Amino acid sequence: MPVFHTRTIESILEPVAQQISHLVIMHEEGEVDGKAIPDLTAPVAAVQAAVSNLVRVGKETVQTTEDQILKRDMPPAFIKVENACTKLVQAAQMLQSDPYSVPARDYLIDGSRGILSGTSDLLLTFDEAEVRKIIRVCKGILEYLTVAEVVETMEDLVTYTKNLGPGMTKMAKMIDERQQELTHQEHRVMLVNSMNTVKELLPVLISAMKIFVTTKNSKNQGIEEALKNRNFTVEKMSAEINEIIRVLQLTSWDEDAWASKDTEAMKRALASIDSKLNQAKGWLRDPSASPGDAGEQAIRQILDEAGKVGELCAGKERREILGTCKMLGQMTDQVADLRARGQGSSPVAMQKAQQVSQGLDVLTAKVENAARKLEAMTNSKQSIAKKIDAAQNWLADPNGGPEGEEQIRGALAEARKIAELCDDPKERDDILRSLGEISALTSKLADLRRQGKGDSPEARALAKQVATALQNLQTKTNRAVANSRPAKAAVHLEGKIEQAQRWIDNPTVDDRGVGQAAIRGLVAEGHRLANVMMGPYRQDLLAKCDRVDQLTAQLADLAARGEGESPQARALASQLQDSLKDLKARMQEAMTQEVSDVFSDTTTPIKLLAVAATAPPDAPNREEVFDERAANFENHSGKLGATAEKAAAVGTANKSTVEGIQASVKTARELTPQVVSAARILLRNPGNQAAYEHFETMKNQWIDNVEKMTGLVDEAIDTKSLLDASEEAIKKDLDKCKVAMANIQPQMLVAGATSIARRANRILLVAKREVENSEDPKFREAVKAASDELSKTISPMVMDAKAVAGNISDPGLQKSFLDSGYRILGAVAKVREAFQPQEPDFPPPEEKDEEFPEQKAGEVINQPMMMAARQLHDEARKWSSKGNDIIAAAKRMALLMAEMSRLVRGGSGTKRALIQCAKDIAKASDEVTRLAKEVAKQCTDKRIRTNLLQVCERIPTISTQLKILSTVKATMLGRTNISDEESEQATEMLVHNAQNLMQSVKETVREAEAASIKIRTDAGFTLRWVRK
Repeated sequence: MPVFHTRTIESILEPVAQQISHLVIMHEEGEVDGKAIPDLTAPVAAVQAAVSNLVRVGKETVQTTEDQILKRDMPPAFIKVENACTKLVQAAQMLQSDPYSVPARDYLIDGSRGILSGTSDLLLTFDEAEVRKIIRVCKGILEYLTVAEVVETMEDLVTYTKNLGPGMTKMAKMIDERQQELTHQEHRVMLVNSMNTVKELLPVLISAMKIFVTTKNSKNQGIEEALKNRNFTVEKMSAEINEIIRVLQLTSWDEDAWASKDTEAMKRALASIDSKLNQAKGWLRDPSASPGDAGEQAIRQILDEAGKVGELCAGKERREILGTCKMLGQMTDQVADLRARGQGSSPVAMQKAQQVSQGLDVLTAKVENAARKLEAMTNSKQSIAKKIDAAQNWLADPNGGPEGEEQIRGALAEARKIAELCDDPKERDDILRSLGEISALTSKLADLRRQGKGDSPEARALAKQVATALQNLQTKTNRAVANSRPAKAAVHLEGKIEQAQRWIDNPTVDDRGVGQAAIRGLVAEGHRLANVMMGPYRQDLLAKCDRVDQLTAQLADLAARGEGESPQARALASQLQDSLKDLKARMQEAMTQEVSDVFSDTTTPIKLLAVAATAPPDAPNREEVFDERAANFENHSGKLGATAEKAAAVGTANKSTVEGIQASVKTARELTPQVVSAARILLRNPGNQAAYEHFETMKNQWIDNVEKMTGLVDEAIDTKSLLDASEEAIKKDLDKCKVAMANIQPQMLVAGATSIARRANRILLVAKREVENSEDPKFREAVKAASDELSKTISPMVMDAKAVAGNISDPGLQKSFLDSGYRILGAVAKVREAFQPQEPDFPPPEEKDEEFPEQKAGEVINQPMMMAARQLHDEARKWSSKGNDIIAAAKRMALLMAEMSRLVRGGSGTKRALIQCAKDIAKASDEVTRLAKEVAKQCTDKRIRTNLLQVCERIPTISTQLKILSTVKATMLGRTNISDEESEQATEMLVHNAQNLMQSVKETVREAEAASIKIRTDAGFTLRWVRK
């Protein structure tokens, strides 16, 4: 199993794997061809100097090292390569004498693989050492955070403050440097996102603690939220640090990446069903409730959160939960319906309203039971993790104590819960099996630790045998958990529709449920959007949703039978594959509008909350009025979060923005009650300057993260669309204004002028951002001016809106208002213009690219890979390679991969034709990266160029491993005889890299043409983007 989680490792294995690559061409050039191997005293002498110094430096390290784990793990490593090279120096002797020596041309192949694996495994050792040091400093912070609560003093807090600060500073540094070194960007993300949070939390801890050694000392009505936050703030930070430690130990694709998000998302839905249960019941507990108020929604929210969880389950529970939701909701339809006749008191109108109310209880029970089963695995997985780590050290010292051996007992016991909790007897078995060997060897080495500790590597052959076996067990278990949760659909809009399509096409072929899952996700977002709208709108959306649900149900059932190519199995495919199209569009417009309103005003509620907290100890309705505000706040923060999540969902941006948005969203959810408490602290503890410094901190902290989210959501909307929606909204606001003056209600008037001013201000924000994001003189100036005009248009309307406050019926005042009004709307068209795409200007025989070869009649294909090539090719297949090198390289490697979807599985002559397929791809890999970097440079749009470059840095890394990997397979494909964990895993990794690669290429193609419209003054020319 090769490992290349870092830059150094790839840097050292790249060349090595290269030499061997050459020792193989010959070895196969003699094994199947004609004339055998030549003389290789120099080549095989090269492999020597390489691994030589390596092994050497390892030796100086092993000796001069305090680390027990390096002491034990390192040595076996050197040993590996020594034999691997002294088996090639030998193999070459017989090859120098009797070149045709067959028994010698096998000292090579099996000696060729040794050099690789041996070097990887040695290097791997240095790293784990490197990581341990970080991890140590990490646990420190964790532990020292424990201490936090045991602080009631002041000078005591001070000691803390200066003891933590540095260690924290040291951690951040170590971590920074570390990610700088990873080759898995994803891993680099989590590390930085985690370290960020932790940083920003620190101050919060401090502040709380002081606000603590203030009230708790006083003994009044404030500590109720003091020990709260202080304790909460800590439990969060120690969670991220744990996450960091977790991510650090990684050396390949995240296994259970979604493990956290899942158990945490199942927590929001529970808390959300919990916080709306009553409210939706109170509706069915009243035949006199309006078919659309809060109550009608609460039922709907509950059912949303319900399927959210349902979706995290598998088949049975998944379909049972979703099924329930369907009828429960469809039933509410019948209910609120009959209320639409006056027979809400019909015996049925209350006998279905209870039928549903009681169903809500069954459903809540079902989801809770599911949440539990999923968190049980989560805990177990975590338990196992800590235990194997505690027994890591007990294995390092030949002088352990039954305790450490009691950590290995616990590990297997926990691994036993994961087995029970399992539902595929095959996986559970493979687990329980291992426990028997591990349990043994751990006992067989325990004895020897009293019967002559065997401090001399004689026990090592066990203490290592075990540490390794434990490692294998933690992998089996991880899959069990992984394989327990269904495959997820793409996060972003585009990715879903794509996946949706695929299945639509081949409803027969295994996507692993992904296609129908993507459809479910979309419809779910459709319902989410709709359950927020009104009249026919909410019902019209819901119509097309139910419409797609019905179509997919049908198509899936046909295909299920056998009919995977029938007439309706197309007529349906068509009615559906066109149904999403209308939906995608319907939802995007839909979300743009929602964003206009929810995000209009974001600081008001927090203001009243801020105001309230300070209010005079004698203020009337004190303690009742505030509460009315804390509510009104938490409620709004929720709606913001909800909305931004829809923008993430159905908007336009990649995992780039989506993650950042979902990021701020979670946050908001955390600091919402925090703030809402620090606001209550100061209420029952006025004056107390520690109360202002704290609550101010929190609020402003929340007020930041918001604008961070406000900005991002706006970047999910297409600027042109945003401006448009903004212009209409301003127009209709001017209408509510006219109706106010017509009915004489200065409050109705003002509220519209107010909203208008907000609206126009937002426009200025979008503009400023749009301008900073550009390097193009024309644009920045055009937009700059228009936006300058707009501002002057703002205040005059506001004061004129104020004048007509009094004389709402007085003309000359409403004229001076409406006049300044249309003056805004005027300037807004002026800024809309500056965004207008540019008006086109004024300045063959054929093109014959090669088709896609797939027809191989049940030939030895590797499905997963063939897919990737196919998908990639399909994308490039849309354009012409004519005047487009990126397209060419794409199209080429597409086919250059299908040629690999053949060699991957053993064969005849492969081993060479493979080492070539990779090299060929990697050379193409190098052309895209190079051209994409250029298009990036000619781009005046900082965002795109920043995205373009983002997909580039990945290609190189990817193609490299693709080489190193292929070089390995070639080593163990020459013997198409038996199968083992080695050949199997390496083949597995190969596909994964070939997957990431075909993806990063579609991406580079997309962003490449995206940046195509933002290039100007025509320097080095462009790529000719034209569809065929």
